[PDB]
Amino acid sequence: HHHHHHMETVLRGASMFDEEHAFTKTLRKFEELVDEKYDGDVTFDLRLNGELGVESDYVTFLNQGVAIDYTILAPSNMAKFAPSIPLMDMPFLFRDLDHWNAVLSSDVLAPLEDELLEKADIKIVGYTGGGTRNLLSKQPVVTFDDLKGHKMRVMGAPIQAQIFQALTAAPSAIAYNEVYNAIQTGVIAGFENEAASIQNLKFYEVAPNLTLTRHSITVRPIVMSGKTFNSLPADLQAVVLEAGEEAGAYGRELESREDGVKLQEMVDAGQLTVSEFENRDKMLEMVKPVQDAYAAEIGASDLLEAVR
Ligand SMILES: O=C(O)[C@H]1O[C@H](O)[C@@H](O)[C@@H](O)[C@H]1O
Repeated sequence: HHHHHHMETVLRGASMFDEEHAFTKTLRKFEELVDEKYDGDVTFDLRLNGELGVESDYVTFLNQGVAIDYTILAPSNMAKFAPSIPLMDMPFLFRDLDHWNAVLSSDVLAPLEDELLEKADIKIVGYTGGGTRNLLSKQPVVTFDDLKGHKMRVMGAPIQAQIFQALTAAPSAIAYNEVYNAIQTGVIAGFENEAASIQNLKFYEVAPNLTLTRHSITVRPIVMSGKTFNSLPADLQAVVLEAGEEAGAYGRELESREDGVKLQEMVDAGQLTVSEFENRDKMLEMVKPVQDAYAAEIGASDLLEAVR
């Protein structure tokens, strides 16, 4: 029972997925690297398979500085606590993987890290991600006529609903752990997600039709509560940042390399039908005003212009 006050230091982690998903692998890598680097003793207890909830639960736990110490979070699942952070990977921000890489390789997102720590008391310790989010639906959704009034789940950050509303869909902010049933019972027609999570959680079972809208390339901060991070001894803080950086690099090389491979696995297995979206590039035009407006609202117009 008895731990070190800031025998061992115990850091609790959470993942929504099993051991086969890139996020869980990234968190394992993080734990491995802290152990390698820290001339000291630390114990990690990673709770998998969504045993501790989903990201909307995790972010409140980290803000409170209890329950869990570290995890990975989507920017658009953190909007309640830091309204600017969804800019980090909002839909249609990145042109392609090269663009996305040029961002994560810089320190250009620093202002958003700073806001998250100041407003939400959550410390970014590295970046994973690299999945490409596409529409996944019960029936094919392949034209703007199909998309008009298309009922779909979005994450809760305002920008997600605003983007898909601009594309003429009917977005709904439904909990991630309720999506499968909401589709299966016809409440919504689909959602949007990247290959690795679709495969790992078997969302193809209810939504077999994937449309290549390629509307987000994920940026997924590895996060520790500010309360825990700031409590750690100074040498361990520095190790956590180095470990986090390297683990993020590992995770995003991994997920980005596997994304197309996993789409093909699901096609080959007869689990997904993959379709292009007709006149997809018209989406870029339609989405600009919403993007510009959001950046202006949060006072990040200069930061957005840079990224583009
Ligand atoms: O849509 C979600 O809430 C989740 O989708 C995937 O599992 C991940 O990208 C996760 O971070 C979150 O975005």
